[PDB]
Amino acid sequence: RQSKGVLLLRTLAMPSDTNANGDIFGGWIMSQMAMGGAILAKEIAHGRVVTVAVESMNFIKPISVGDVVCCYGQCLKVGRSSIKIKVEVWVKKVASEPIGERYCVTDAVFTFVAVDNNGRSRTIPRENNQELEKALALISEQ
Amino acid sequence: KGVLLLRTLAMPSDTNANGDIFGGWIMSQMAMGGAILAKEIAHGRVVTVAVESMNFIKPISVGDVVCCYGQCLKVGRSSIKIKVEVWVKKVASEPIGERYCVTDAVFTFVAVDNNGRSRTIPRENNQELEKALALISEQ
Amino acid sequence: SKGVLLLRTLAMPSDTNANGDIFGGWIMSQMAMGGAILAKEIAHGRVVTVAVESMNFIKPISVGDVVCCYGQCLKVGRSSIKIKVEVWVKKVASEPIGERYCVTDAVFTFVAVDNNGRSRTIPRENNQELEKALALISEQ
Amino acid sequence: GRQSKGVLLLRTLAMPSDTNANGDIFGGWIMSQMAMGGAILAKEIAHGRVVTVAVESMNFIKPISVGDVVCCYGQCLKVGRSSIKIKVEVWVKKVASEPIGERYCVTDAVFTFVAVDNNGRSRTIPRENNQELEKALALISE
Amino acid sequence: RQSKGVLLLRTLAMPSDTNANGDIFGGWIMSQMAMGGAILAKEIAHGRVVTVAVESMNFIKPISVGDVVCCYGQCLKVGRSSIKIKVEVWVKKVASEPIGERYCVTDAVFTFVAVDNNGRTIPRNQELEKALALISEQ
Amino acid sequence: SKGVLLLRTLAMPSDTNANGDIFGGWIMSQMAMGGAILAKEIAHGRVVTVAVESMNFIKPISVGDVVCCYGQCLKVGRSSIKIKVEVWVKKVASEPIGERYCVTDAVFTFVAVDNNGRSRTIPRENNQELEKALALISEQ
Repeated sequence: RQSKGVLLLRTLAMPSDTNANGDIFGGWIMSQMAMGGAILAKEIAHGRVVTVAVESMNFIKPISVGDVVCCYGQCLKVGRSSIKIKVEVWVKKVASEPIGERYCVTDAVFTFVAVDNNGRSRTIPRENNQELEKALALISEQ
Repeated sequence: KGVLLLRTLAMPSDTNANGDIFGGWIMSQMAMGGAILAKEIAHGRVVTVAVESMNFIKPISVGDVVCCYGQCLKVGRSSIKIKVEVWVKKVASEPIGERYCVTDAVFTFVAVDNNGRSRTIPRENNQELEKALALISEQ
Repeated sequence: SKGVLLLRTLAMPSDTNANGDIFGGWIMSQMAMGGAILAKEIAHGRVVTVAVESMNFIKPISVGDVVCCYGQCLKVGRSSIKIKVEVWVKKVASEPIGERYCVTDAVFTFVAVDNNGRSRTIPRENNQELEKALALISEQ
Repeated sequence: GRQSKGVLLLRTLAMPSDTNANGDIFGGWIMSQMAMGGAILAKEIAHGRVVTVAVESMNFIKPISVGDVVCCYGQCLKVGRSSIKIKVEVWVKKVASEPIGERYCVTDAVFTFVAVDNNGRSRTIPRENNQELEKALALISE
Repeated sequence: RQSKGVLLLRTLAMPSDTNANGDIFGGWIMSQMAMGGAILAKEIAHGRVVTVAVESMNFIKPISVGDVVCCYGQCLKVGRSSIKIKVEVWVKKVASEPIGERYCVTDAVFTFVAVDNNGRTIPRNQELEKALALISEQ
Repeated sequence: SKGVLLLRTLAMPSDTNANGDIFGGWIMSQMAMGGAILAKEIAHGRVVTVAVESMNFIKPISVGDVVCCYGQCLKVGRSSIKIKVEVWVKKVASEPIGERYCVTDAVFTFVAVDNNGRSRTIPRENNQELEKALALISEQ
């Protein structure tokens, strides 16, 4: 298994973000997915967005302190104002064993809505929008 | 809306660029509160395995009181499904006393042992489970 | 667990001290935040936190404990409110399970204020929050 | 003015992340600084671990603003066999905010610590060649 | 100017990481650089590392809340235990004007040392081969 | 010798790295904050960090260490301020008790700026913080 999507975010899992068991807190993972997913939505929307839904999330494997943590995004659908993005969280072992090992720890499907200054719905610009163009192209492949 | 899981104040450190509370913080509160109820029903450790139907309805503002409420929807051998609702109360901003649901979701937890292997939720001596099943029976 | 529930959360690793227990500062912060919510409720708006008295650190909090702050109002003045805050722990995923006890307490004083930070009178009319407060006072 | 009394315990800058809804620094942050500073002097006097057991008094006098320099000063008031009572004052200095140069006391508190062993049980503060204790008692004497 | 090195880290600049000027705190920027550079160092070292030196750091342009922040790294020299990495910090504007704008905001040169889990030499390891190749190129 | 005390705090577990020591990013953060305070005092206002040279990590910091930053201004320009920052620890609750040593140092450059982030001239008039710093530089 390999990642699908573009790289949204990349970071190191730190001790401050652990839970009682010593693994990384699920809340931190959700936040990383949220932040990452939103970057890609803002890119496509050419501006501000809000998250309106997360229809699914699956916590597959735990994350450990010291793991490199990447979030990949695949835009599934673009509406007049909405953007639906699948996010996968992947880890790479760089200083724990087995080194170089990579695997998918978490997934989710987020929905964002393009908004104005007042948080109110706005139409995603369709003209001269390369970021949208790229997404629509990958969607049209299935 | 079920039982009170968590309660706290919305703080400036947890804001987003728009200046509302960051959605990541909200999801983290829902997870923590839901897990507390799951652990109560399970009579010990749980892991979070899934979320479905998370809806962000309204923004949270700095200074809002934030409560998370939980209603257990199903209990399996090891799995617990809990609807978590996030509610805000205006105590020191207008309009004073106003309360409303801002976010909801359904979390699934699995009862686990010390090795992180699933364990059976005890049917014996478990009034937490008895309460959750009676509430489910009322729906 | 005496008085009304102000706050409830889980104790986390990031809030530990060098001994591995929960840092005293975090517990003080939870108390002040919970105490202030009830003061704001009672005051029907803004307050300021002006004093603390008789804070007692009884037992340590452990990572993974459920942490609850309870509030017992002791006095309501024109603008001042004194609240006893008790911090309680519940063991839900550590032994012994279902065990609860009081780990910290303190008395906070708040003052109801207007938008320009001047003191204001806590309304006695249509104030169910105060009514419930004065019932708490009914223990000395 | 009034001038600070005691020895410098802590010095830091008040930061945006530690603000309340009014935009001032949160009271819990100030309490935390006072406890940490107080505890350092207690440990210095006690020659090792202590635990905090009481705060008999705390007064929030004035607010702290983002970008204030914040200092905690400590005065040991009393030393028992294992206990140490310490008055903490919090002072601010304006360096990049108006009016520049102004200093004043914003917060005080009186803390009680107890010297403990590795197991968290009471221990006797060593008196023989304890130069930090000697220094504290000499100040208490006058 | 275009980015040099491989992508180390990518994040969003958040309000909690602001300074008293209202820009993003230099402390946070340095922390990103250290984290990102160490990742590449550990990749080449095939394990744990410590930071021993930062010989240079230059803060070129401020970072703003809501900016996308990327750290890129280029290994300059690999020794027996030592790894030297130039880090560049770049920002991309995605929901502030000018939208689409990218530019370099910070750079630094970090030195790392390969250590075991107490307190070693680098295996000769296709990370090292990619790094040494680029070095031989420049 | 050390210079003046910029900052003093306790190393906390929230600031640890994956090795269990204090994270180097936190140390760099303390140094930048403490050095900026001195720079701000001399500059009679706001500053920004523009450069670091010769940063050396000497020993690790441990949870529960007392951490102090000390500063010595080396040079003042029209708007720039060069400050050597040393980070020291003191053991107060871990062995060996009372031990103190330098764990990090660096040379920081700050630039005096206005409210729009543009460099400004450090005033020579009525500035005794500058006078103080140039006094020590005079000594070499």
